[PDB]
Amino acid sequence: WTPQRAANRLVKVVEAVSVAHGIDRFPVDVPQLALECAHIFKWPDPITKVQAAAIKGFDGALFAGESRKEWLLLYNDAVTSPGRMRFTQAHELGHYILHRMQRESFQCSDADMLNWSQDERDIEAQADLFASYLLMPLDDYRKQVTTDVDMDILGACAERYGVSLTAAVLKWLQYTDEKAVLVMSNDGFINWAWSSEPAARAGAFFRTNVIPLPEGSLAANPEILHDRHGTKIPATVWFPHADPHIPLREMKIHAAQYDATLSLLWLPRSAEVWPPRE
Ligand SMILES: [Zn+2]
Repeated sequence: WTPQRAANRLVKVVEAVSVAHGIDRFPVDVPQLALECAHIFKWPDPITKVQAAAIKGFDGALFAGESRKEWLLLYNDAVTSPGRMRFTQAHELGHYILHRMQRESFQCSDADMLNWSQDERDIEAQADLFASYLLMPLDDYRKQVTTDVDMDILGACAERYGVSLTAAVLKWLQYTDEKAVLVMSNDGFINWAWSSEPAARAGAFFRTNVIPLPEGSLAANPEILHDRHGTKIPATVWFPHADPHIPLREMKIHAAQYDATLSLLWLPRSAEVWPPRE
């Protein structure tokens, strides 16, 4: 099984069960799927318990029982949010479907839940991709982002799918044809960055080292608490090799669910920011 094929099957289950009950599909009820997952995939070793706990040091876990005949899905419910809990549950369900023959257990941190990538050998990234496909099926998500993008629109996605704002933005970056970069920072320093595919192709990405924010950015000003629609500034503030007249829109919002600052940078479709070829 792959993240996309496994999620596709479970999205069909969600659709069918929601219709049968006469209820909304979203947000997805992950515990219900987890308890049915062995039946849905025709396996003998089910998840038999999905349990909230106050967990220190990680956010979710999947533990094989004695003789690997049943599995326990534990998720943190302390100092978190419903959207983080739902994503953690889906992430652990991803390990159950995709990875459980590799290990006796999985214990997964908030960082694991933010590490979305397309590297198929990174099991944390693969569980994140699974969770993104299950919780935010693209057919439906695309209908939520049409004529404009801003933190209000992406916040509405987060509410609709029952995920964090960060997860809703990452989903958009996963598929958009726009050139955009999300930067998560704390106390003036960049901790994570993620680029849309067009941005990455154009050189607009940051490898993460703890690196200060640009001194002229909206992000770096503690006084600016939020800018949900995005102020137009020179692209060179963030991407020094951009041509000097290229603008960028910089959005800013406090990520309550992660207690950090999110900066969403939106570049023109034509922008290229690679350095000169020496
Ligand atoms: Zn994990």
